[PDB]
This record gives sequence, structure tokens and C-alpha cells, in this order.
Amino acid sequence: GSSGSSGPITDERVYESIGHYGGETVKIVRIEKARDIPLGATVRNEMDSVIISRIVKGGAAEKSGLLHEGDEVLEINGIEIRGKDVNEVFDLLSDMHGTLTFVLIPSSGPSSG
Repeated sequence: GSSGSSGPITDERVYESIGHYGGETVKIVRIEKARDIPLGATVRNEMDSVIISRIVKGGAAEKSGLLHEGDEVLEINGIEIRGKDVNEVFDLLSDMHGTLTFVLIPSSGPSSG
């Protein structure tokens, strides 16, 4: 015999997170975290998303200033976050080190206060 497949072969979606997400807009922010540098950014467990809860001072998050309260984490370095757990997310970064590509959406909620 002799034949291929032709069509949607395997999962051709692992070439690094892409900016253009479905029908929305994600914000990419590269944060540098030493091999012994904490994140210093708290996050809450949203319905099914990992949003920021608080920002710690002296943290890689604050330092770089690419993470703010209300930011929703989706992918980090390619790894999914949406659905994950705070601990998981933390255990992830904590495990990871260096310039990580954080793909989150800035909650630019309009409201003067």
C-alpha cells in the first residue's frame, strides 16, 4: 500500500504562544526571573482563570512592572494557565527561571475613581 493523510494532521499548534488569540487580544510581557528570584505577585482563582490578586514589592513582577492586579494569565512560556491553580501557576514559575513570556490580558476596566 501507499498513502498519507492530507488534512489536519497532528496538532500544529506548539510553535510558541501567538499574539492573535482566537477573537481577542492578549498582552505579551517578558519578565526576567533569576534562578533564585521570587515572582512577588499574588493571584486569585477566578471562575476558571488565573487573575492577579496583588503585587509584592521587590518582586520580579513589580520590578519589571509588567504585571498588574486584574491581569488574566493564559499562557506562560507556552504552558497553559487558564484553569490551573494558583499553586500550580506558582509552582510553575518558581520552577521556571529567566525571561518568561507572560501572555495575559490587561484589565483596562474603565472606571474613574
